[PDB]
Amino acid sequence: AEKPKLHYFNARGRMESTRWLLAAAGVEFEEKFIKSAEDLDKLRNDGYLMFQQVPMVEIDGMKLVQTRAILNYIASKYNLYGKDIKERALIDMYIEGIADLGEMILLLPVCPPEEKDAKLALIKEKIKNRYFPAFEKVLKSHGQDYLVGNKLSRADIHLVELLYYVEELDSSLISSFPLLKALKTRISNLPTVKKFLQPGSPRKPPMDEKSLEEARKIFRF
Repeated sequence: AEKPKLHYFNARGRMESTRWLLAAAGVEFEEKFIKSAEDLDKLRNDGYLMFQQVPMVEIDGMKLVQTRAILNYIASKYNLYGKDIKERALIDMYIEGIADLGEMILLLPVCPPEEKDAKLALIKEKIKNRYFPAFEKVLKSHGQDYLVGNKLSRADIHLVELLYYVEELDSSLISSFPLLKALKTRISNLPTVKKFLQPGSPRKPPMDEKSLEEARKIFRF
């Protein structure tokens, strides 16, 4: 069948959570990297970006845009979205909290230099007092290896991905959350995830200053 094709910059950005989910699901995919404003213009002018933005993923005959639409489809297609409407409600609640926190961290590099320190301190405060306690509480409530249904779901993948980003920010933030640490280890040892974390996979590195200032001028943000 058609192999999914991921259109995005050669960077983490708003495509990385899709790379994680597909890799975790054991699904082969291809990437088509946007290297210039001309590359992006061609996708727009040819009509393949509904809202003139990437990410865009070609899958099952669709040219899907909007990260949440892409992830929702992939999760359902590969049975990572729970078994019933109520499990999806828990999954959605969990992963939307993850996306809120992930959004903050995703946009810190583009923070005005004078608002940087305050923004970072707020992110760390919410991690220690709001989000990490919330997910530790879920894991402690049922004591099982997975967030929902005693079965791997997108929620485990999205959360562990975020845990790696929180580690990059500050290794100490997770220190008082032993169940989150255990989740990170177990999920990282799943064969598909273990391979994705090893070198040479589609997993992308953190944005460096040299690469940011480059695409910053090339793509007008």
